[PDB]
Amino acid sequence: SMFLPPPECPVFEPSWEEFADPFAFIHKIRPIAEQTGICKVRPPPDWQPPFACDVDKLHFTPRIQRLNELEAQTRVDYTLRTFGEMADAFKSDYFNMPVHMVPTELVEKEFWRLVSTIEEDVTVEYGADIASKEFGSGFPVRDIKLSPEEEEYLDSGWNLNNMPVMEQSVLAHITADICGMKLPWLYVGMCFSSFCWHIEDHWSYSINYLHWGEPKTWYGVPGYAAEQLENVMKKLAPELFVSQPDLLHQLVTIMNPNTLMTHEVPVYRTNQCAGEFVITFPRAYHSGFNQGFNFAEAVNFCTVDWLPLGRQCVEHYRLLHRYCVFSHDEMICKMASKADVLDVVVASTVQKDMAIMIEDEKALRETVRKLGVIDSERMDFELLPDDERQCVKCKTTCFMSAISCSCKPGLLVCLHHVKELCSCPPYKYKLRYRYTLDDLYPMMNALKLRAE
Ligand SMILES: O=C(O)CC[C@H](O)C(=O)O
Ligand SMILES: [Cl-]
Ligand SMILES: [Mn+2]
Ligand SMILES: [Zn+2]
Ligand SMILES: [Zn+2]
Repeated sequence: SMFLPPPECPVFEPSWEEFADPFAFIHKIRPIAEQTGICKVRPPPDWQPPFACDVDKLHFTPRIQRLNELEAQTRVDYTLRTFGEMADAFKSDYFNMPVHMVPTELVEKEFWRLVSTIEEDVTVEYGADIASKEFGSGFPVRDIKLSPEEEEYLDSGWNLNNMPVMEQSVLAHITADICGMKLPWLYVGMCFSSFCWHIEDHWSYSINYLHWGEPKTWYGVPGYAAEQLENVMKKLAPELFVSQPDLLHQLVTIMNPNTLMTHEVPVYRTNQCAGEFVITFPRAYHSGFNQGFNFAEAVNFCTVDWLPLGRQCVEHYRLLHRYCVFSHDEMICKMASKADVLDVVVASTVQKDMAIMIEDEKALRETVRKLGVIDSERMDFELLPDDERQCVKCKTTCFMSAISCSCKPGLLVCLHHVKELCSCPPYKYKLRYRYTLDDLYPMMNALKLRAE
């Protein structure tokens, strides 16, 4: 009746030994956790990264949030103290109770009541920003003079600053600017502040640590059910599914998990408490809301497990005409070009993706030659700003190749949209390519040698 909580997602309590290597652990829980999309990880009892910051010197500008189910929201001044004061007073007055007296079950039930009730117009506020000098990681980082406890945690795989640039990770090697994606984000929550249903850019993993404060309630959907969810959502809120002019205009919304569950989309929940991690798996839809004043930190990452999905995702983006954050092929080639220093399991996995890339590229080039594109010239795509190498048609970031015509200087189409560049006959076109097929096979061989 009214709200029936989804079943609980998996909770893991790894031993210190399991905990020692986050990517090993994540790979271990994956068979379980990918069936639920999200999972919760409680570190060993004594893993306690020290949090320390001055609540008066940390400033941020909060996002205002209206709480209306199915209403469109776009995906992307207080001190921490003054936000906290506002946040505690709001929750306190909302329930006419002390903050720790309010049951999580009640806040949840009430959240889903208020977002579906037209007459209620509750607005809340929240902080979401990347780690910067004005607002840094809640984890220890090298710079100033650090206490021995902070140095214990400096190099932790679970220190979310390290997670991106570890070597079982794939996003580390990217030389392109993807700041929004490899740098941790800080989230300052208050009661009912929420994050709308979404999946990560390029279907990456995400990992979220709640440093302190009241819990964060999560809903997650396994990756296999992503399209199922999107279909449900498209029916109830087609506005969200219109073409978006860029990445800064992605539309997202609050939606009751019971709605999803009614439509046979599997949904799981959890209350993430302070000191606990939540991990989201590739293409796993998730949303939730904060129970009260709190402070979280999250970052995207990509394992070798993810590489084929990363390629599928970019294909999926092309079909949708969605902008890419980075070129997946450029990342693959960058890694190939560093085959000798790559981890060996990484090298082996990159090699397999590269082989598909090359075979696809071979077929695409044969096709455009048969269309009468004859002229060609090598081109260092990675030197162009992203906005100068997006396919006119499908907006994909070009790297392996593109078609240009002197008729339209600067414009490019990918080899899927040769027909979409201009009205000139194909013999006026140039195939611009990063590598000849003959360049590519030795790059792949280097990987094979490294993998042995
Ligand atoms: O905590 C928020 O406000 C959003 C969390 C984000 O979706 C994540 O992947 O950690
Ligand atoms: Cl409402
Ligand atoms: Mn997320
Ligand atoms: Zn295209
Ligand atoms: Zn032309």
